[PDB]
Amino acid sequence: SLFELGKMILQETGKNPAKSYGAYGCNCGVLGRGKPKDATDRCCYVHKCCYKKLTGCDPKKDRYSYSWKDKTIVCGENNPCLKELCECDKAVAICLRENLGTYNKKYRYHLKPFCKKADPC
Amino acid sequence: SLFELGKMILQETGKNPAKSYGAYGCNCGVLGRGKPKDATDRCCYVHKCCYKKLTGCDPKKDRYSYSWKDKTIVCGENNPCLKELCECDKAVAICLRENLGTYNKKYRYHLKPFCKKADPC
Ligand SMILES: *CC(=O)c1ccc(Br)cc1
Ligand SMILES: *CC(=O)c1ccc(Br)cc1
Repeated sequence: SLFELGKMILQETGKNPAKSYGAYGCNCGVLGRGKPKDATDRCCYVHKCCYKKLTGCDPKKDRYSYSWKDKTIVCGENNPCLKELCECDKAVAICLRENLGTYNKKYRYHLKPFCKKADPC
Repeated sequence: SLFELGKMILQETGKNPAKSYGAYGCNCGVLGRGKPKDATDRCCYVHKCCYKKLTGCDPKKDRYSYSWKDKTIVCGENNPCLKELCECDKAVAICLRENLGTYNKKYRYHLKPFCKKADPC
């Protein structure tokens, strides 16, 4: 669920999720996958692809449990889809953090036209 | 679609739609709707309800035609759902613009903290 996704991003990056990622490049935010602008955008690209692997669970709103253990994201079990949904979220949060160095604000506000077809996930 | 929408919003309000509305209050932005925090938020509220009454087309992805004439959003003919969609969008753009004076960043990059809940659209 968006609420834990955002929270994980906050915990990992220390950044306001909605704002830094809400509309970022072609993949971070509303809509679907697009050709990534940079490493950050990629994270979200991979994240949406991860979201496809899911069936059963609803990523946008399905709640799941996870804890912040030693500044690490750890979700407890929730069941198949929910758990791997968390892992999707955890992955993107870490990925956004790992890529803060190339984070580029010009990609922060949003425009999609430039977002060419995305390769198969 | 959201392009038509963000764009109408930019034309009417002059503000970056994602930045100013992408996450605002309980209704401006991502997924669900809640207890309108101010006129602005309420605008997105009505808008979502407007989206929900819609049938036959997809408000997020469905493209439609409209033009900016005499600084007014004129919904192109398209089809009834697309047209309705366009009117939903035009209506929210205008409303956001109409409530720019009461717009408070406080609610921007809002995490959906203590947003009451959905009140039947
Ligand atoms: C899947 C992903 O990275 C993402 C980022 C921002 C928003 Br809003 C939704 C999804
Ligand atoms: C309905 C509405 O105003 C709105 C604004 C931004 C986003 Br993202 C979605 C919906």
